[PDB]
Amino acid sequence: IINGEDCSPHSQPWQAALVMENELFCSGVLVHPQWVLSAAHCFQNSYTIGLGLHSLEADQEPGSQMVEASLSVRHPEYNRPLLANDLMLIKLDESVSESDTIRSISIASQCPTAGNSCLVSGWGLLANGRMPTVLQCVNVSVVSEEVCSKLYDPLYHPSMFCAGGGQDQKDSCNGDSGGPLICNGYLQGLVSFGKAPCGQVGVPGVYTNLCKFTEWIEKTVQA
Ligand SMILES: NC(=[NH2+])c1ccc(N)cc1
Ligand SMILES: [Co+2]
Repeated sequence: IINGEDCSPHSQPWQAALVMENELFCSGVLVHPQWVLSAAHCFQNSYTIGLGLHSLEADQEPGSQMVEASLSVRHPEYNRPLLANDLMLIKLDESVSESDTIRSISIASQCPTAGNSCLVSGWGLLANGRMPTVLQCVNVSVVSEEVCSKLYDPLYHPSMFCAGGGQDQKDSCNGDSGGPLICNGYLQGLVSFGKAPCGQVGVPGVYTNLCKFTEWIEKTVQA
C-alpha cells in the first residue's frame, strides 16, 4: 500500500495472506467459509493461507489460523486478453469457522461508480519501497471508465477498473496483488496490476471488476 497507514487490527477480517517458502507474495479475500478469492496471477500448486492476521507473525496473533489448500480454479479466460479476467477461487482443505477476527465478506453485485471512495489493504511494498510489518489500509476513489480505458488502452478490458491515481499518491503496489478493494462494505475488486512505479499522479491502479464474475464465482463456489 502506498501512502496508507496501519489498519485497525482485525478491521478487515476477510483479508487472507498467501505465503510461500517463508514470505508473503499475495493476498485473497475470504468470500466463503471454504473459499478464498484472489488474483489469477497468484496461482500456485499449493497455498499456505493465513486468516485472522494483522502481522505476518502468525504466532503473535490470537484468532489467527494458518490453513492449507491446493485446489485452485483460475477463471477460464484469464489473461485473454493480456492481463484480463485476473481472478481465481482457492478451495481451502478444511472449511474455517467465522471467528471474531476472521469473517467472510460479500462480493458487490453492482459495478464501481466513479468518484466513489473505497478502501484497499495489503502487506505490499510501501511508499519507501519497504514491506510493512502490519496490514496496510488506504483509500482510493473509483476513476471513470472513460479515463480508465483511455489511460490503459489497449490493455483495458471490461473485467477491470481503475481506482486512485489522485494527487495524493495513494495506491496499491507490489505484494498487494489479490488484495481487497471494498466499497460501501462490499468486495468491489481485487488488486490486479498498474504502471510502475506505484503511486504516480494521474496513473490509477487496475483492479479486477468482480461485479462482472458473480455468476462464475457462484457456480464455482457452490457446484
Ligand atoms: N501500483 C499498483 N497499483 C500495482 C503493483 C503490482 C501489482 N500486481 C498490482 C498493482
Ligand atoms: Co491482534
